[PDB]
Amino acid sequence: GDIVSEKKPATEVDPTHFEKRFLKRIRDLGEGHFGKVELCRYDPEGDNTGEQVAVKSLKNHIADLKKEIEILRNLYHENIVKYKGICTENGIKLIMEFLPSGSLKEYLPKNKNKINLKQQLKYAVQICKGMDYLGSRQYVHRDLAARNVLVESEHQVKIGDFGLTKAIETDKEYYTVKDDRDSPVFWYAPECLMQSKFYIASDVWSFGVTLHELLTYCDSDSSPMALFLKMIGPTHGQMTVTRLVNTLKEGKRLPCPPNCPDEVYQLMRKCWEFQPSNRTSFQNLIEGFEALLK
Amino acid sequence: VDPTHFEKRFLKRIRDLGEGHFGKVELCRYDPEGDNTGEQVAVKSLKPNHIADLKKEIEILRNLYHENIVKYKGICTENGIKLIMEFLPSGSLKEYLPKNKNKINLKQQLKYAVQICKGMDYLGSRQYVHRDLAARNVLVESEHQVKIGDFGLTKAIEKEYYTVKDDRDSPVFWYAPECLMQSKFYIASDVWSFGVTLHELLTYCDSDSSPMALFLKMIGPTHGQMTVTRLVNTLKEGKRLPCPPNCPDEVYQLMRKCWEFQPSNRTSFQNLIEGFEALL
Ligand SMILES: CC(C)N1CCC[C@H]1C(=O)N1CCC(n2cnc3cnc4[nH]ccc4c32)CC1
Ligand SMILES: CC(C)N1CCC[C@H]1C(=O)N1CCC(n2cnc3cnc4[nH]ccc4c32)CC1
Repeated sequence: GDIVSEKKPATEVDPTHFEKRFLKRIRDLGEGHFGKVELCRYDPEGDNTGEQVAVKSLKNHIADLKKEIEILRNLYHENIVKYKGICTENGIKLIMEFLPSGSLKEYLPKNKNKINLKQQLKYAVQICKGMDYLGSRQYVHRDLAARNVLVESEHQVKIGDFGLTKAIETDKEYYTVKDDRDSPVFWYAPECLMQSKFYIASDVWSFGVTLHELLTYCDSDSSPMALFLKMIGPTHGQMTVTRLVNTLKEGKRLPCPPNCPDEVYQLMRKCWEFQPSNRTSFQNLIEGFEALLK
Repeated sequence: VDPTHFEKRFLKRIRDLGEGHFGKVELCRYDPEGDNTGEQVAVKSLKPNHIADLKKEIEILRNLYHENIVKYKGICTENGIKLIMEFLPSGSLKEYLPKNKNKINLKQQLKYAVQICKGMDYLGSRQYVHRDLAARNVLVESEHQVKIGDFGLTKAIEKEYYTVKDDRDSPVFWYAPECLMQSKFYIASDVWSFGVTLHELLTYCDSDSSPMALFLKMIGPTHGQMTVTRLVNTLKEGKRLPCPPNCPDEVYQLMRKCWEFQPSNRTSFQNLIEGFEALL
């Protein structure tokens, strides 16, 4: 008889599946731990009219990127960056919505005239809401910093990278850190630096530092790293972290940002109690800021 | 004629003997007759700022007189200065022990331990903290005699301790918890470093059993900037270097007395001398 062929079934289109051949690289948006994010135009018509997207690719760690994809795919919150889809090659890429204003680290220095204290406190509430949503799903972020917070508009921010995000086991209080060589130490709580234990309260400490960055408009000369290095000394090399732990044990903290009212600084100080159990919660911070806003 | 004054024009560089913190030591022949018959000497000069530190080390060594402390011979003045010491051809215990295992038994290792303790006790009695006691800094005078051979980090105690400022190149795996956590160096901190030096001696300075290799296996070797806090956490938990192979429990128990978490609970050098002498 004639040569046989397979009956072709109805070919359905998945809007979350992005073809590699149409993902056209524009520029880098940031280097993460296992991956890197690039601005791409997904252009299936090949005429430079396609939608712009943020694409996360591996820089070995495919299992970690797959885990980050599955976390983000299932988060639905207005202050959390939107998952758009994937690009499958065993390799995989994470496709997200692109926010042209970029991160608060890039946005704030260029927009000081436009952003007053009231707008800074609204961003602080939005970061707390996104973080509380994450905590309620039993996740620890581990990388909350202004460079990871994106600007949706002048009125809206979104948490924008989940490269270090880990699930806390049910009925347990923290995640035990193994990979720590590239830890953002100047945003880390003492229990993270001393025992490699990450709690939801550890994310609250990182929020306090993120709030300090927002209030200083992310100026590089007032950055948490620049300020802590001036306090402890910048020539300690491998001894930097123990000197940082010793300074924190002594009760020393980042100073009140210029023009920051004491009532805002007092909420910031509640994020920095030495013991995780004595720290404020994200829900208590939302109430505190809302009271200062109205 | 000053016999402690060495003319630069007569010092012939031969080879390097070791790199320190602010300086480096070189083997030289001091040859004023220009016929290669001159005496061989160890010369410490600054690494090409820190002249004040080298001058301080020279003045410390010049005034130490002990059979288990390397002999000061003199200086070479240019502001510049070089430290002249006697040369020990057998070099350090780090170089000597791996090549002489057959010749050095437990009894000889315990005699070296007594000698290191005596030299260290002499230093402590002059109110100095060494801060760099390790097998690589102990020289072999002969099969029967060792001498502490570098004083690059040696500081006078005013008070019970010296507060450390320059610490980026700290030999962390030889350091007591108070040094790692608070940058405070006591005489008891030198006792902790001696315990680690004793472990090196007992393992014949083999690189695969070195205090760094053993601690890195315990804590993990991929922690980068987090290594020291992971080391502090392991020490806080009560974890210590294991008993060297073939080391009797009675020797290991003396070693463990150097490693009490609190400096005040640690053995003294005088108590270690008595302990080893009893075993000998
Ligand atoms: C994770 C940390 C270690 N790195 C340090 C440099 C910025 C940060 C990063 O890699 N990102 C990913 C890209 C982000 N980004 C910047 N502009 C963006 C615009 N749109 C975006 N959509 C998803 C991410 C994203 C954007 C900033 C945070
Ligand atoms: C101080 C530490 C950080 N360094 C790491 C390498 C060895 C050590 C050193 O610089 N020295 C100085 C030279 C010493 N040395 C080696 N053979 C020697 C032979 N004779 C010597 N007389 C005085 C020192 C000396 C000798 C060993 C320790």
